Amino acid sequence: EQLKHCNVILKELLSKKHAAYAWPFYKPVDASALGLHDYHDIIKHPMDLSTVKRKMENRDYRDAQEFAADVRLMFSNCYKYNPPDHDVVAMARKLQDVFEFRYAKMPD
Repeated sequence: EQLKHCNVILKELLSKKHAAYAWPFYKPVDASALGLHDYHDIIKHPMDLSTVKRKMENRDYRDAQEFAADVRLMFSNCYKYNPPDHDVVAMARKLQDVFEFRYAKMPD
């Protein structure tokens, strides 16, 4: 089971080592509530960790490829939105490296 393996990676992100970057990307972006019209115009497809959790819980992602694709989109959205130069962007890059390393071992 590949799904099982993916669950292990999620636990680590929420565990502690990678929690620093987990809580920031955990919450979504309520453009409607907050007020970010430009966020919906440029991005149009806001994705957050909170939403990803719901998918795994409902088994929306019956595959690893689907999960990886969702993560890549979230990382690319932040980069497009905000240029590299803040702590936020740097936080994503740090996670990207870790994901890559784990993706190598993913394949069964």
